[PDB]
Amino acid sequence: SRRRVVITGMGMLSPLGLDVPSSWEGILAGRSGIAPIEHMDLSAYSTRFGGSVKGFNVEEYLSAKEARKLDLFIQYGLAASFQAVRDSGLEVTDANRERIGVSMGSGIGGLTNIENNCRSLFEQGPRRISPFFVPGSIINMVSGFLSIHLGLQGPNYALTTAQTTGTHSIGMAARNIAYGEADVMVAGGSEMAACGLGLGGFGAARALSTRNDEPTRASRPWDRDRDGFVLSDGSGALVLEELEHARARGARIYAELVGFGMSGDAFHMTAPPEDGAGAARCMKNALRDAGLDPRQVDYINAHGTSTPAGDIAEIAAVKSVFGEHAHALSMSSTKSMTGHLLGAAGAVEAIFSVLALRDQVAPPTINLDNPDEGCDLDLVAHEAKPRKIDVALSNSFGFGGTNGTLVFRRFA
Amino acid sequence: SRRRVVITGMGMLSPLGLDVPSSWEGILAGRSGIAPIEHMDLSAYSTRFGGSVKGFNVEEYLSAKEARKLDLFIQYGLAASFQAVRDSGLEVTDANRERIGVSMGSGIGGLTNIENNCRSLFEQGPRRISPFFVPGSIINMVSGFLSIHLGLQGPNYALTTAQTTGTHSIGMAARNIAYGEADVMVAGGSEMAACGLGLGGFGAARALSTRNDEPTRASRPWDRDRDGFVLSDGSGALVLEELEHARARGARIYAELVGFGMSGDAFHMTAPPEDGAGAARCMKNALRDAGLDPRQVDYINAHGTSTPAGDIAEIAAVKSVFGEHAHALSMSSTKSMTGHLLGAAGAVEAIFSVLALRDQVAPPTINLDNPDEGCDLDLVAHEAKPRKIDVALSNSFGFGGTNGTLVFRRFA
Ligand SMILES: Cc1cc2cc(C(=O)O)c(Cl)cc2[nH]1
Ligand SMILES: Cc1cc2cc(C(=O)O)c(Cl)cc2[nH]1
Ligand SMILES: Cc1cc2cc(C(=O)O)c(Cl)cc2[nH]1
Repeated sequence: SRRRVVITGMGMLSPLGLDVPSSWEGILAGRSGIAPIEHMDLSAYSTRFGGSVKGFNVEEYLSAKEARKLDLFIQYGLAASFQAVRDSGLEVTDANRERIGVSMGSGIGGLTNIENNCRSLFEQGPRRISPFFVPGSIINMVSGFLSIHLGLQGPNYALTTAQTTGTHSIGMAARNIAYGEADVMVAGGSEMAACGLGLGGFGAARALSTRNDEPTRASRPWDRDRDGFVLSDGSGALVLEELEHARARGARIYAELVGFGMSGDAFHMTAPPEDGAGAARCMKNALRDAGLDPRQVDYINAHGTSTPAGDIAEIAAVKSVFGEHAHALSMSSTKSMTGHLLGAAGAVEAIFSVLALRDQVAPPTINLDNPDEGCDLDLVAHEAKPRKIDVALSNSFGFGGTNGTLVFRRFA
Repeated sequence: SRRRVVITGMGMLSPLGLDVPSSWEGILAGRSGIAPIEHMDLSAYSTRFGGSVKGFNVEEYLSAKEARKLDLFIQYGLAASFQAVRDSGLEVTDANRERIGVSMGSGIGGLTNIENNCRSLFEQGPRRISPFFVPGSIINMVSGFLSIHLGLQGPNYALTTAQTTGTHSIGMAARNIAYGEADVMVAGGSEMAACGLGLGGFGAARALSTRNDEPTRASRPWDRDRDGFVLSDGSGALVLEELEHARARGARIYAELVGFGMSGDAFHMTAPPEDGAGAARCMKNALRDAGLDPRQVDYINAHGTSTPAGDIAEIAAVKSVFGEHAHALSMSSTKSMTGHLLGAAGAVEAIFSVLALRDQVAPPTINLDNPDEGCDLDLVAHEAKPRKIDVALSNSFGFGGTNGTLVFRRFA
C-alpha cells in the first residue's frame, strides 16, 4: 500500500574519518577516534577527552565567508549532506525539485556559536552579537542551507530528539517518501557539543566517563568497569529514495529501509527504566512496521553508550523482544570506537548498519574485556565478525525517554 | 488508509492571557499584549519591548522544585500541554497510553538557561554549570516531561523549524495519527527567546521594530510604517485525535484538520522571495491535501510578522493562490496583537484559526492605519469581523525558507 524506501547515498564526518569509507575502515579495524581535546582549555573539567572531527576543511563545501555564518554543527551537517547527495548521483531538476526534501537534525545545536556570542555580549554588550547569530545557530539551518544550495523545494524541516535525533530524522523522512509527500529525502543529524557548555553540562550531570588517563579505553559498552559515555562530534546523512524512482535512474541501492519504530518510556528525564520496557516496545513497533518476525534479525547496532544503567536496560530490552533468538543475533556498540555523537549518533549508526548489510560483517564492541552480569549475548567483543546479515536494526534512546529503531534489509 | 484528524483540546500561554479563553477574548477585543520588558535592563538594546507572558504561575502546573530545573520555554510548553489534555477530557489508561504521543517544538529552545549557564561558566567556571543544564534546556524536553507527567508512551519527538515550528509540529503530528502511528497527539510549540542573546541577536539582524515610544503600535502588519517584528513569548498545544477515536468516547470536537502543506523557498537564509513563491507552493500543497477548491477558503490567519518584505510577499502569495477569490476571503495577522511567538506562533495561530471556525468571526489586524501599496485585500483592519467561516488556513514562514500551512474546517 505504502511505497518502498531505499538508501542510495551516504555521507559522514566522524572521529574515525572525514567520509564514510574512511570511518567504516576504522570501525572494522577496531580503531578508536577518542583523544584528549585540543581546541579548548579543559583545566577545570573532570573530562578532558572526546571524539573530535580531525582535519575538517569546510572550504571543500562552502566559501570561507559562507562558513563564517554557520555554527560547526551546521558545517558538519552540510558536509555529510553534500557527500550523501554526491554519493547518490541524484540530478536535481525543475521536474523533480519539489519532490526532494531534507530533514537533518541536532540534539543540542549551536552551543559553540552561543558561547562565542555570550562572550561578546557579557564583555562588550549586545552591539557585538553577530548579525548571523540566530540563522547561524538554529537547528533547522542544515535543512535550510542544503535546500538553498541544491534548490530543494520538498519537505524542509528538522527534528530535535536529543540522542535519538538521527534515528527519528531518518525514520520520519522515510515516512514522507513511503506516504507520497516526497520521492527523495536527505536525512540524518549533526552535532558539535565539544565546548565548555557541552563537556561542562554533561560533566555537571556526572554522565561522562572520567577515564582521562586512557581515553581510547573510556567507551566500553557492557564492560563491568564502564563509568559513563564519551562525548563525540560529527554528522551522518543518507539519501532516502522511493524504490521506483531509484530503479528508473539506475541508482546504486545500498539497502532497503523496511521498519521504523518510536516509543516513549514515560519514566524519567534522563534515566531509562531498568528493564528497558520502552526500548522493547520501540523495537517491536519497528519489527511490526517491517512485517518481520524477531527471528529474522541478524545484527543490532546498539545504542550502547557505556553508562551503567543504559547498557543493562538495552540487554534486558533485546532479551524481552528476541527471547532465545537474542543468543543467535549479533549486537555491537560502534560507540566503543566513535563515542556518542548525540543527535548524530543515529545517523552515523544507520550508515554502519547499512554497511554491515553491504559487507556481511558485524562491527566490534571494542574494550569489552569483562562483560558485566547478564551481558551474555554475542556483543562482538574486540574484533569484527563476518556473518550472514539479511536484517540489521539500529537503536537510539535519548533524554525524555524518547526511543527510535530503524530496520534495514538487504535489497532484493 | 488515511484516517481523519480532529481537534478535541486546546491550551495556551500568550501575551494576551494565561489560557485560551482569556487570550481569545483579547484577540476579539483588539487588545495588544506588547509592553516595555520588565525582567531585564534593555537600556543598551535598540528594542526594549515585546510580548511577555504576564503573571504566569508555574506552581499551577509543577512543584517549585521541578520548575527550577526547567527553562521558561519548557514551563510554557507544559502549561499549554496540560491545559490542552484537560480540555480534551481524554483519560490516559494502560489500554491507550501507547497510542498517545507528543510533538511540542521550539524555534530556539532554552536560550535564557544557556545564557545564564554561559555566564556561570565564564565568570565562575564549569563547576557552577547546573546538573540540569542539558535536560532543562534542550528542545525535546517539553515532549519528554509531558510524557513523564501524563504517562504518554506513543510517538515522542520535537520539531525545530524556526518560526514555522508550531505549524509543522501540528501537521506532522496529524500525519502520525492519519497513517496509524498514534490515535492522539499533543502538538504545538513554545518559545521564550526574550534574553540578551534573543533580543540582541534579532537586534543585530535589524529584524525587530524599534518603536520603543509606542510598543502597542509597533506590530502593524501590512501598514506602510511597519519596521520589523515584535518578539513575543508563550505556547500553544492542541490535542489531535483520530475522528473515530474521538466519536467513540463522545469527545467535544472543535474542528477537523483536513490539510497540511510544507515547502522550501530554496531562496535565502532569512528573507522570503518578493513574490512569495514558496508560500504559494505551500498553500497549494495544503489545499490539494485537503481536497478543496481554493474558493472554499473563508479566513486566513496570516504569518503577517510586520516586516517590510515579508508582509508584501504574503499578499503576493495569497493573490497568486486565490486569484479573484483573494478579494472574497478575510485574512488577518493576530501578531498585530500578540507579536511574533516564533516557534509557538503557528501553535497559538492554529488555536485562533480553530476558534475563528467555532465563533464565526475573523480576528482583526490592529494598527492597520494605512495599508501599503497593493495591500488591498480584506485584512480585517482594526476590528473583529463576524462572517461565514467554513474553512480557515493558518500560514507560517521561517528562516531557512521553511513554509507550513494548516487547513481547518467546521465539523458537524
Ligand atoms: C506513519 C506515517 C505516515 C506519515 C506521513 C507523513 C507525510 O509527510 O505525509 C509524515 Cl510527516 C509522517 C508520517 N507517519
Ligand atoms: C534502554 C536504554 C539505554 C539507555 C541509555 C541512555 C544513555 O544514558 O545514554 C539513555 Cl538516555 C536511554 C537509554 N535507554
Ligand atoms: C511569504 C513570507 C513572508 C515572510 C516573513 C518572514 C519574516 O521575516 O517574518 C519570513 Cl522568515 C518568511 C516569510 N515568507
